This record gives sequence, C-alpha cells and structure tokens, in this order.
Amino acid sequence: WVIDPSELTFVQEIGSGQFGLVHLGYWLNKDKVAIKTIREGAMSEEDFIEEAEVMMKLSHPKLVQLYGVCLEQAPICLVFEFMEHGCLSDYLRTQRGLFAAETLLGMCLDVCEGMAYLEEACVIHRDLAARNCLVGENQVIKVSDFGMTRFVLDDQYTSSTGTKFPVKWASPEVFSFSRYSSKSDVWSFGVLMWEVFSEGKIPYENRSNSEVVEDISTGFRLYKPRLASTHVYQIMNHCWRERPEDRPAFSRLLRQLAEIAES
Ligand SMILES: *CCC(=O)N1CCC[C@@H](n2nc(-c3cccc(C(=O)Nc4ccc(C(C)C)cc4)c3)c3c(N)ncnc32)C1
Repeated sequence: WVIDPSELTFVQEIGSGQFGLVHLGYWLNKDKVAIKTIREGAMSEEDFIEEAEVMMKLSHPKLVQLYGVCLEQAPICLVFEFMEHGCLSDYLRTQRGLFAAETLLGMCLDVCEGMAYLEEACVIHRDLAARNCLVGENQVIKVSDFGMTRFVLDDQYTSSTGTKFPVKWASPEVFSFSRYSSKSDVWSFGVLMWEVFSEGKIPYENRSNSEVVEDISTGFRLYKPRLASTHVYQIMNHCWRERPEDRPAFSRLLRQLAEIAES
C-alpha cells in the first residue's frame, strides 16, 4: 500500500480540492493515475494510514479505487484510479439536453450498485453527491470518497452545524445528530438521483443550510425534474422518508431501479 516518490510522475493538473491539488500522472509498472497532494493539517494522516489497507480491499468496478499512499515527505500523496471524464456534476451540467432518461437512470444504477456493495460490506459513504461520482470508460459512473470525511480535520466540514457541512444531501438524523448509516446514505442517493435527472442542477439553490433544515423538518421535498418519470420520482421520495427504517436499503433500490431500466 506504500508507494515511493520515485514510483510516481506528475504530468499535469486535473483540478483543485478544498484540501489539495489533484494531478494526472503515472504510477511505475502500473497505470495512469490521479494523484492528490494533501496540505499539512487537513487530514488525520495517522488514522488514514491505519485504514489504507482496509479501504483498498473495497474493490468493486463501481468504486473509484485507492491504489496507495506516498508518505515519505510532506505533502503526502494519495494515488487513485484515473477517471477520464471527471466529476458527474460537471459532466451533466456541460451536456444538458443530450441524455435520454434511460441513460440518466443507468447513471443512477451504476451508483446504486457501488453503494449496494458498500452497504453489504457495512461501510458508510457519509458524503454521497454528484460531485464525488466520477465518469469513466464507456460512460460508467463510479462512487469516490466513501468514508473520507472520517479523516477531515476542519470542523466546518464535519460538524453538523459547520458552514461547509453538506446539509443539502443530509438526512435529518445526520443534520441533527451525525447519525450515519447506510440509510442516511440512501437519503443522499435520493438527492444524487435528483441531481442526475435535473442534469446537474444544484439542490435547494436559493436556500441557506438553516432554511433547508427547517424546510425538510416541515415536510418540504425537492420538486420532480422534467426528465424523471413519476415512478422515478416515487423512488426519490422513498429515499427521503423521515424515518431511516422506512427508507429502502440499497439492495432493494438496486432491484427497483433495475426493474424500471430492464423493462
Ligand atoms: C468537477 C471537476 C472534477 O472532475 N473533479 C474535481 C477536481 C479533482 C477531480 N478528481 N478527483 C479525483 C479523486 C478521486 C478519488 C479521491 C480523490 C481524493 O483526493 N479524495 C480525498 C478526499 C478527502 C481527503 C481529505 C483530506 C481527508 C483526501 C482525499 C480524488 C479524480 C480521479 N480519480 N480521476 C479524475 N479526476 C479526479 C474531480
């Protein structure tokens, strides 16, 4: 799991993150990769290093793989499977008007399959959203960054009341108590479905985080996107049930969505 600095080459930048830059590069005797450099203080590096081998075993074709860690010198680097077409959020926004509902549903099915694998492995994503779903070969969507918020040291991102907390994708028990579970990931997956079927619109765009908490708590839900059928919107609403117990498991969503896609 440890990669030496001599085993990596940086070719060009891919883009920035809140905690570090991502580069396109090569990994010796392996493949082209994405390399993240992490600024000092952003991550609990020791916690991550303890968990790296464990994360690397979560190998599924619909999950963006962690290949290893270059830790010889600061800044430490994380090495990932390269996803050629980038973030799903920008992929949808820059191609509005192109995709048929069958293709948008297929994108949701790829994400659901990766999430069903994590759910079976008892691994919680914690921050599922279109921004961390990545587009690869043959337009496959893969989920990235599962469990990564466990290592973020900036309390503005991790505290349910933090200014950078992803309240718009959070179930009520997460925005209230940080009570994470695969059922809270299902709520986030419903928001992700809305981002996909809306072709990358921002959910609750004109609401503050405090307003989203009050709106959700009083029964408000995102409107149906034009491209979503009434059956797809019914499934979105099941993900947004107030009680986690009433939400479908990813194993149930995968069958329900596949039934629509395969019909
Ligand atoms: C929307 C533009 C776009 O395509 N983006 C944003 C810029 C970076 C692009 N990109 N990121 C990855 C990638 C994949 C998996 C994991 C990471 C990553 O750095 N995770 C991470 C999260 C949190 C922490 C903190 C400090 C604990 C540390 C690391 C990044 C890409 C891959 N694999 N391929 C292509 N582009 C990628 C996406």
